[PDB]
Order: sequence, then structure tokens, then C-alpha cells
Amino acid sequence: ADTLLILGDSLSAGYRMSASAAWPALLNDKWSKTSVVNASISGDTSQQGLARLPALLKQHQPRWVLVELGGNDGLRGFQPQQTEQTLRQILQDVKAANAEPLLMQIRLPANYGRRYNEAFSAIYPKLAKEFDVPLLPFFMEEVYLKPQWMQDDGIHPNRDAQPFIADWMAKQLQPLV
Repeated sequence: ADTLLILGDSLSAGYRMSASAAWPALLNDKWSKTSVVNASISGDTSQQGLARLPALLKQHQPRWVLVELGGNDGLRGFQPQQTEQTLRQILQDVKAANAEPLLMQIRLPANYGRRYNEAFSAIYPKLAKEFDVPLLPFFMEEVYLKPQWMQDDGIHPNRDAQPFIADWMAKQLQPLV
């Protein structure tokens, strides 16, 4: 069975819930076929993800790698420039491992910076075009439209939202896998 590696942060690992309750675990159940490995850690910056990548690649030898990182950057100490570079290497390492990189668009809260958001957001379309890889939409956009699927912090999706996200991701990944 082929393997889809998910390299992400709390949006994929789940925030304040077990990984078994997070959408990647639900997606794996929907798929006695494609194997989904959730290598996501709440709080991980794009750099912390890149540091774990080497071992993950040579350990799971995945055909596809879903990169969902960057959202934490801007809280720890990096700029769009650094974030862009970090993600750039991740894509390179994935390609070098004969795996297909799948980049997910990330967006920050309206209250994070006037033009800072535009600079951060632009990073994804640029890299996607630079490496010519699929650029998935930010799944949280649909979740924000449903308050009942959001946690008190208005940032992370709750338990009730995971099934919807798993189905949404299945639909987006279907053509890619």
C-alpha cells in the first residue's frame, strides 16, 4: 500500500484532542488501501517540521508528502523570507526522496499585520509555481464559516469539525493520489 505522509502542525495533529480524533486518523479509516501517516506536532514551526523530515522520509518512504506548515511562524521568530526558504528546502527534500510534494495554502488571522498577511500568503503560490506542485486550498476557510466547528480560541477546529475536514481532504486528495 502506498503512503501519504502528512507533515504539519496542530491543524493536522489536532489541538486539545488526541491524534485519533483528528481528521488524518478519520481519513486513514476511509482509506484498507492508501496509508496515511500523521507526522504532525501541535506548535511546530516550518523549521521544526523540516528537522523531522529526513528521518520521516527514509522511514516511511512515502509517495506523497502533504506539507501544512507556516501558520506558527510569526509567533516564534521568523519572517516570510525565512518561512519561504524553510518550506523551499522541505519541497526539495521531498522531491529528492522521489515523493510528490503537496503544499497547502496557509493564511493568518486578519489581526496579524496589514501587509504582513499578503507577504505571508503569497509565499505558498510562489513556491507552488516554483516547484510546479499542487497547491491545496486552506481548509480552515470552510471551517471558519461554521462557528460550531471552531474552538473557543477562534483559531483551531474542534472535534465536531474533524469528520467534515476528513471528507473535504479526501475530495481534494482524490485526484492527487
